[PDB]
Order: sequence, then C-alpha cells, then structure tokens
Amino acid sequence: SIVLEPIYWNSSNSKFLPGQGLVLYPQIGDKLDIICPKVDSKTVGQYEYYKVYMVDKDQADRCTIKKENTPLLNCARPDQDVKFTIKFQEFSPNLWGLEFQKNKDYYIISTSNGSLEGLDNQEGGVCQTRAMKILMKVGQD
Ligand SMILES: *[C@@H]1O[C@H](CO)[C@@H](O[C@@H]2O[C@H](CO)[C@@H](O[C@H]3O[C@H](CO)[C@@H](O)[C@H](O)[C@@H]3O)[C@H](O)[C@H]2NC(C)=O)[C@H](O)[C@H]1NC(C)=O
Repeated sequence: SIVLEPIYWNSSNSKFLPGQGLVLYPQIGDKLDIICPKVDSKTVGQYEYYKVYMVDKDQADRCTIKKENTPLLNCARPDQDVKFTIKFQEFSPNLWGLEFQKNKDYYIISTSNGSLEGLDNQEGGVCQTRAMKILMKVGQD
C-alpha cells in the first residue's frame, strides 16, 4: 500500500533520536528498506560495519543479542550496496522470511560498534551508545 522512507543504518543519521532511537508505524502491506553504510567517492566517512538483528523488547532494552539470533542485515561491504527490504507481510514465502501481525511491536538493533573488530560483538554497541535501534508499531499510530 506504501513504501516507507528508507532507513540509512549509519552513525550520522539523525532519525535515530538520542536515547530513544527511531520509532515507526508501518501498516500490513507496507515496505521499508534498511540501507547499509556505503562510502564511495561522493559520500565522505570511514568504513562502518554492522550486523543488524530483529529482536524482542527485552533484548532491545538491554542491547544484547543471543547467539541463536541471525542478522537480517550483515553490513560487511562498506564499499558497496547492501540493503534489506522489510515487507510487513502477514505470511512469509519461506523459512527465513519475516511475518508481522497488526497491533504488535517489533524491534531492530545492532550491538556492533561500527568497527571491523566489533562486528560480532553481542552486547552494547551503537544500540547502547547512539540509540541505533528501531521500534516498529505495526498496524498502529
Ligand atoms: C548515512 O545515512 C544518510 C541518511 O541519513 C545518508 O544520506 C543519504 O545518502 C543517500 C545515498 O547517497 C542520498 O541519496 C539521494 O541522493 C543520491 C545522489 O544524488 C540519489 O542518486 C538518490 O536517488 C537519492 O535521491 C540521500 O540524499 C542522503 N540523504 C541525506 C539526508 O543526506 C548517507 O549517505 C549515509 N552515509 C553513509 C556513509 O552510508
């Protein structure tokens, strides 16, 4: 029904409010792209690395990820195009697809710290220091 504005997942994006992060209200059927940091020749900045995960409320609050969690976005090519389209669909086409329900809250965070060495860190990171997290209040407002 509508393509929401894309979310650029990087430390210079102001949509992430201090402390609170980003809060959205997507509706079933909408789509949203999460775009990995990309540096080329007209985009100034240092390589930024992140693993982005869908997690539960508790994990978001504590900025932690369990080793059973699998990234929905693995930003490991700071020099290329890497993005993930979240489709707020009720039914997934496969085992790895996402499914959403109306009037349900979903969270996305990264406990990576932006550096190559902290890509796999499972606690803190930008979730904790820069509020780089997203709350999606599906089917609401
Ligand atoms: C970090 O996130 C920034 C967004 O908060 C992002 O800025 C946005 O970058 C995109 C990609 O370059 C720009 O895209 C637009 O401009 C290009 C060039 O003309 C067009 O081809 C596209 O179609 C599109 O219109 C956005 O304009 C820009 N938005 C803002 C607010 O500046 C940074 O690029 C990200 N930085 C890194 C290092 O990934």
